[PDB]
Amino acid sequence: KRSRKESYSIYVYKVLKQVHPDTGISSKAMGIMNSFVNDIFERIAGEASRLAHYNKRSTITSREIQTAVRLLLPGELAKHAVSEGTKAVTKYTSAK
DNA sequence: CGCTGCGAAAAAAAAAACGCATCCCGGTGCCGAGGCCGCTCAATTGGTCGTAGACAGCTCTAGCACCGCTTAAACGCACGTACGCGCTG
Repeated sequence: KRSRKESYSIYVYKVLKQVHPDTGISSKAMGIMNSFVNDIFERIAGEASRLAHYNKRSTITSREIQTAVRLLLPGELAKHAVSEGTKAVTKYTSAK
């Protein structure tokens, strides 16, 4: 048929339907959301990595992703992202 | 005479007429979203190994107080000049 290009578009849909259940999203914009995710992936991973290296750690922990997010994101956005991030970690650990 | 009243006359200014552009209404029609079909490869399980990082301390650096001598800046005020600021043609 054709090779398989991955995305984030299905995970954007799910989050869109959670947030505005009566709303669609044009291809062109779904692109722009994809780009966005990808951009803010590379940025948090990047700074995460730099943090690890700078401190001689070979392991990127949640602790790095957290500090990455505190450096990249502005005050309010950071707080929440730190909160939604910590929440997710706790609820994953406790599930096993 | 002065006052005044009026009658312009002069703008103001208003109003209103015109005509133009921006909105919105309601029925077309087209295409891409959104939703199914299979299906395939990437995530999960579970479980083995070995080493990154947590800790418990051991060292000696280097960063924080205190302390007067000695200046070179700071504060500051007064006087005056060059510049910033605004109006017009």
